[PDB]
Amino acid sequence: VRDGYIALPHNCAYGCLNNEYCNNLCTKDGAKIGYCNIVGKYGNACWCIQLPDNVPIRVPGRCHPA
Amino acid sequence: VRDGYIALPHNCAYGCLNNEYCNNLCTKDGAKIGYCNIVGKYGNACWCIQLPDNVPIRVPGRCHPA
Repeated sequence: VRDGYIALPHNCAYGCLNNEYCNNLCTKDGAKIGYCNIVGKYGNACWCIQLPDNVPIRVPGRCHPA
Repeated sequence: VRDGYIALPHNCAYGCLNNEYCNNLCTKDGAKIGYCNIVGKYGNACWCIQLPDNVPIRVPGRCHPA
C-alpha cells in the first residue's frame, strides 16, 4: 500500500473542496481514508492513505487528460 | 492516540500552507504524520494522525484568541 494523490488518467489530480469527497473517493478505491490536501493541484487535491499499490497516483510531471 | 487538528489555545487550529510544516509540528509532538488539509472557507490547517492523548486537539466550538 502507499499514500498519494490518487490520479485521473493520466497523471492528473482530483481537485477538491471537501474532505468528505476525498474520503469517499479514496475509500472506494481501496484506501483507508482520504483528505482534501493542499496543492497537489493548484488549490487542494485528494490525498489517499494506504491505497492499494495498483492504483495510480500523481508523480511530478504534466497532467495528460485522457 | 487519535487523529485531529492539533490545537493552540484556546481551541484554535494551526493554519498552514505546506504539508512539511504540519508534518514537522505533528511528529515533534508524537504523532505518526501530519498534513495540511482543508478546514473551511479558504483556509487549511494541520491535521495529525495518531496524536498522543497528552496533546490537545480541536473540539467543536470557536477559537478563542490567545
